[PDB]
Amino acid sequence: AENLWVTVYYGVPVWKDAETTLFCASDHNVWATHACVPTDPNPQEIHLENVTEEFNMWKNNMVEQMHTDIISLWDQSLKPCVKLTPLCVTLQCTNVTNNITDDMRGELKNCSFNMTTELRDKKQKVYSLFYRLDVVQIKEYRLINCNTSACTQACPKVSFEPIPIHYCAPAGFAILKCKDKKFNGTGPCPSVSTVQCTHGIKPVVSTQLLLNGSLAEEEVMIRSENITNNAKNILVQFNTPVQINCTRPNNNTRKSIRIGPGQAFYATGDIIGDIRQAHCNVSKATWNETLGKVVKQLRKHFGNNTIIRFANSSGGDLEVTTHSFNCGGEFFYCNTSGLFNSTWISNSNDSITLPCRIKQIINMWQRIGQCMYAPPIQGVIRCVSNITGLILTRDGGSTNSTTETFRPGGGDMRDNWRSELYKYKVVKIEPLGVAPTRCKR
Amino acid sequence: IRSENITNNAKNILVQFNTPVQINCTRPNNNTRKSIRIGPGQAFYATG
Amino acid sequence: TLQCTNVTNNITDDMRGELKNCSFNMTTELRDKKQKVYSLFYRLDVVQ
Ligand SMILES: *[C@@H]1O[C@H](CO)[C@@H](O[C@@H]2O[C@H](CO)[C@@H](O[C@@H]3O[C@H](CO)[C@@H](O)[C@H](O[C@H]4O[C@H](CO)[C@@H](O)[C@H](O)[C@@H]4O[C@H]4O[C@H](CO)[C@@H](O)[C@H](O)[C@@H]4O)[C@@H]3O)[C@H](O)[C@H]2NC(C)=O)[C@H](O)[C@H]1NC(C)=O
Ligand SMILES: *[C@@H]1O[C@H](CO)[C@@H](O[C@@H]2O[C@H](CO)[C@@H](O)[C@H](O)[C@H]2NC(C)=O)[C@H](O)[C@H]1NC(C)=O
Ligand SMILES: *[C@@H]1O[C@H](CO)[C@@H](O[C@@H]2O[C@H](CO)[C@@H](O)[C@H](O)[C@H]2NC(C)=O)[C@H](O)[C@H]1NC(C)=O
Ligand SMILES: *[C@@H]1O[C@H](CO)[C@@H](O[C@@H]2O[C@H](CO)[C@@H](O)[C@H](O)[C@H]2NC(C)=O)[C@H](O)[C@H]1NC(C)=O
Ligand SMILES: *[C@@H]1O[C@H](CO)[C@@H](O[C@@H]2O[C@H](CO)[C@@H](O)[C@H](O)[C@H]2NC(C)=O)[C@H](O)[C@H]1NC(C)=O
Ligand SMILES: *[C@@H]1O[C@H](CO)[C@@H](O[C@@H]2O[C@H](CO)[C@@H](O)[C@H](O)[C@H]2NC(C)=O)[C@H](O)[C@H]1NC(C)=O
Ligand SMILES: *[C@@H]1O[C@H](CO)[C@@H](O[C@@H]2O[C@H](CO)[C@@H](O)[C@H](O)[C@H]2NC(C)=O)[C@H](O)[C@H]1NC(C)=O
Ligand SMILES: *[C@@H]1O[C@H](CO)[C@@H](O[C@@H]2O[C@H](CO)[C@@H](O)[C@H](O)[C@H]2NC(C)=O)[C@H](O)[C@H]1NC(C)=O
Ligand SMILES: *[C@@H]1O[C@H](CO)[C@@H](O[C@@H]2O[C@H](CO)[C@@H](O)[C@H](O)[C@H]2NC(C)=O)[C@H](O)[C@H]1NC(C)=O
Ligand SMILES: *[C@@H]1O[C@H](CO)[C@@H](O[C@@H]2O[C@H](CO)[C@@H](O)[C@H](O)[C@H]2NC(C)=O)[C@H](O)[C@H]1NC(C)=O
Ligand SMILES: *[C@@H]1O[C@H](CO)[C@@H](O)[C@H](O)[C@H]1NC(C)=O
Ligand SMILES: *[C@@H]1O[C@H](CO)[C@@H](O)[C@H](O)[C@H]1NC(C)=O
Ligand SMILES: *[C@@H]1O[C@H](CO)[C@@H](O)[C@H](O)[C@H]1NC(C)=O
Ligand SMILES: *[C@@H]1O[C@H](CO)[C@@H](O)[C@H](O)[C@H]1NC(C)=O
Ligand SMILES: *[C@@H]1O[C@H](CO)[C@@H](O)[C@H](O)[C@H]1NC(C)=O
Ligand SMILES: *[C@@H]1O[C@H](CO)[C@@H](O)[C@H](O)[C@H]1NC(C)=O
Ligand SMILES: *[C@@H]1O[C@H](CO)[C@@H](O)[C@H](O)[C@H]1NC(C)=O
Ligand SMILES: *[C@@H]1O[C@H](CO)[C@@H](O)[C@H](O)[C@H]1NC(C)=O
Ligand SMILES: *[C@@H]1O[C@H](CO)[C@@H](O)[C@H](O)[C@H]1NC(C)=O
Ligand SMILES: *[C@@H]1O[C@H](CO)[C@@H](O)[C@H](O)[C@H]1NC(C)=O
Repeated sequence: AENLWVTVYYGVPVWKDAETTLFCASDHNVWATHACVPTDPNPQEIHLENVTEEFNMWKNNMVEQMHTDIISLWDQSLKPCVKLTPLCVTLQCTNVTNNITDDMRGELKNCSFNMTTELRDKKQKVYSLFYRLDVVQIKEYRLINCNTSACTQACPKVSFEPIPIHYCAPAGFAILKCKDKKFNGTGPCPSVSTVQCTHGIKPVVSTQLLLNGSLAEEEVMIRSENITNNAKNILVQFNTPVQINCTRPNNNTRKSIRIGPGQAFYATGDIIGDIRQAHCNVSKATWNETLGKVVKQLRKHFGNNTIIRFANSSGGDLEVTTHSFNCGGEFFYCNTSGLFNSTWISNSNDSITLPCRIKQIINMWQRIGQCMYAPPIQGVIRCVSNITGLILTRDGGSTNSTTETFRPGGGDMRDNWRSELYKYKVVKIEPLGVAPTRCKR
Repeated sequence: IRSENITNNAKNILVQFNTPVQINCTRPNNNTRKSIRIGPGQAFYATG
Repeated sequence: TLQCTNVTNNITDDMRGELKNCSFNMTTELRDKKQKVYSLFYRLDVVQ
């Protein structure tokens, strides 16, 4: 005695987890914003009441899409640049000993070599100042990348500065944002909203320290796909940024050598004045209190009476064993030994100085056979950044001892994107629905 | 037997079998491949 | 330019001059260096 019939409803607010291709939006640069949709002056956020959604930062396809887009943009920006195939020549290198400190012992090589000119039948004897990490002995030396692939000198006019990027979904798709503070990136989120696209995310390439990122608005956040598994990288998000001041104080000189028709190689001529190591400075008290916050947050996961130890990176490439980043076109690799060096037991104005080594030959992503040569930057360089998080790895894990050791980690830039896209997911709207109603056609 | 125009000798005749004929093709030389670095990240594979 | 000789070691009567042992100069990873190498080419692949 029901006499119910099918009734079709179009425009129903129902969605399903889906993977699609988000497009860029933003307000010469490597991150090509000239192909991005203009961002709306007043973006609209729809706050969904009574909606609880399942989120998982460690299986988000947005991270993979961002990784692919960033790699593609990096490749695109380098295509219309000079290829330094002639640079693979025998180098007559001597030690740069004019006005050097004891920490720059043999770190710079004054290398003279023959080079091609615009005329095919003429050669020019030139010289350049290379870094010890960029050359390898065969007094005779050759560039490190010569036995793997030819390097592409980045065009100098293109800037490496991160620019915020918004990832907006196509029609029929929505971006659900988890507004729940204290959210650890996985599980039900009861405070949900719909956004045309996220906040402006800057693609900051850094290892062992998340830089110029977002800050937790409540407290330090510890996130891990499986915290009990030591193989999983722990993402730490700060609530108070730690100011870091990184400088190369050498007054570098950039000379230009015509290596062919319309092709210029930018060499380091001579350093004006004293030569001393590039470095970074981090406030000691701020770092200590941030580490205390991280320790008391980790105690929730690893017990209240455990010993929390911070030590050096285990080993590997220079990219991962050191805080690797870019500061105004020059690629720094900083020995973060004064930061993660302490033990914590449950119970003024100086700063930690991290020495840094500069590199010109760069393999940014974990790829072999695709290298980039950074042209030298004219003059001293200084840059100030916010440390907003960490990429830690837990050492050991056996139950014999009651101490937990965390070491800096990185290498894979997907984690860097994951720390910004943790509170976002993509869904596809299913407007069609069928329901029972007493109405009959 | 198939042909666009069988009477025209210029047209190729396509013959399709019903019983395949097994053919065994071999190069019995124990060739040695060596690699010569001809440039940065470029290898030429020669017969040693 | 290839300096080619006849491959005559342990060859049959049906392989008379079918393989050429050719030595030549070649580029290396370093632009200012050359390497003397050799390879076994086929008679159909080289011309005097
Ligand atoms: C985190 O964010 C902070 C703040 O945004 C970042 O710190 C800023 O970093 C930028 C870039 O390093 C820096 O801007 C530079 O300031 C210099 C001093 O004023 C300028 O000289 C420099 O301009 C040159 O470079 C630009 C490209 O980078 C060119 O567009 C410009 O024309 C200049 O280029 C000329 O001069 C150079 C040098 O002589 C020469 O080689 C060229 O051929 C050309 O002749 C930049 O504008 C900010 O000053 C920094 N701000 C602060 C507060 O520190 C920090 O880097 C971010 N962290 C990370 C990891 O990204
Ligand atoms: C690197 O080497 C070059 C050449 O070996 C040096 O250039 C010479 O500088 C002196 C001055 O001290 C001049 O008298 C010479 O004529 C220069 N030679 C050439 C070919 O330019 C250069 O000074 C060295 N730089 C460093 C930092 O050691
Ligand atoms: C640039 O090329 C010249 C010429 O090839 C080099 O000078 C030669 O050096 C070799 C030793 O390696 C000598 O046997 C030759 O007699 C030299 N010839 C001349 C004309 O000088 C020179 O050494 C090269 N420079 C660099 C930096 O590699
Ligand atoms: C480093 O962190 C400080 C503090 O979080 C940032 O200063 C804030 O900048 C925003 C601009 O978007 C302002 O709205 C806030 O009022 C500022 N707060 C304070 C306390 O100054 C600073 O911009 C950050 N710098 C970088 C490079 O990320
Ligand atoms: C990092 O800190 C060091 C000190 O630990 C700074 O070195 C001082 O720099 C000032 C320049 O303003 C000089 O006047 C002092 O003589 C230096 N002292 C020492 C002991 O080196 C360094 O300048 C700081 N660098 C940055 C980028 O902040
Ligand atoms: C972390 O600290 C340890 C020691 O405190 C460093 O080990 C040193 O490594 C250098 C280079 O291999 C050696 O010359 C020293 O003798 C080592 N010291 C000791 C006490 O063994 C380790 O290199 C540091 N980690 C990083 C990434 O720099
Ligand atoms: C990072 O810094 C630490 C601290 O200076 C380095 O460890 C030092 O290594 C030297 C070897 O040149 C030893 O003489 C010191 O005794 C070590 N000090 C300590 C406290 O262990 C470490 O080698 C640096 N990392 C790299 C890769 O050089
Ligand atoms: C093709 O046929 C010839 C003979 O018709 C084969 O030559 C024989 O190969 C076997 C190897 O199993 C030897 O034991 C004989 O001594 C060979 N006899 C002669 C006269 O050559 C040849 O192996 C066959 N090849 C293939 C690929 O089937
Ligand atoms: C092709 O020619 C090369 C060189 O002309 C031969 O290599 C030589 O082999 C002999 C052994 O019989 C060695 O003593 C020489 O030192 C080798 N020379 C070089 C430059 O490698 C090679 O054996 C020849 N191969 C054939 C099939 O004829
Ligand atoms: C590789 O190059 C060298 C040098 O160009 C060649 O040796 C020369 O051969 C010519 C004859 O063609 C002589 O006139 C020269 O005197 C030789 N010079 C030297 C330094 O040996 C050699 O023949 C080349 N090899 C091949 C296989 O072509
Ligand atoms: C250059 O200096 C380094 C370290 O001081 C030393 O190992 C090397 O032998 C020196 N090379 C010279 C003097 O050619
Ligand atoms: C290039 O040379 C370095 C040191 O000379 C070596 O470690 C590396 O394995 C070499 N790479 C290749 C592809 O030969
Ligand atoms: C923190 O992550 C764990 C991982 O399983 C999850 O069970 C828990 O619900 C998360 N925290 C909150 C407050 O949801
Ligand atoms: C986490 O990793 C441990 C091994 O270290 C494993 O026993 C456990 O089942 C994992 N947990 C999940 C939820 O996968
Ligand atoms: C670097 O050297 C140039 C040329 O002598 C000079 O004009 C400039 O002021 C110097 N800069 C610094 C920071 O010493
Ligand atoms: C970094 O530089 C700023 C000035 O730009 C200064 O106020 C701050 O104290 C410095 N911090 C450190 C740790 O050197
Ligand atoms: C690490 O801390 C210890 C104090 O236990 C100190 O002796 C050592 O010099 C520190 N090392 C660095 C690189 O700061
Ligand atoms: C086939 O070829 C013959 C010879 O050229 C010609 O006479 C005949 O018309 C052709 N048949 C057809 C269907 O075109
Ligand atoms: C070819 O030569 C290699 C090296 O001498 C040997 O290991 C292999 O067994 C040989 N193969 C044949 C089919 O003779
Ligand atoms: C190599 O052999 C072929 C055929 O046997 C012959 O025509 C040619 O003249 C020979 N070349 C030599 C011996 O240089």
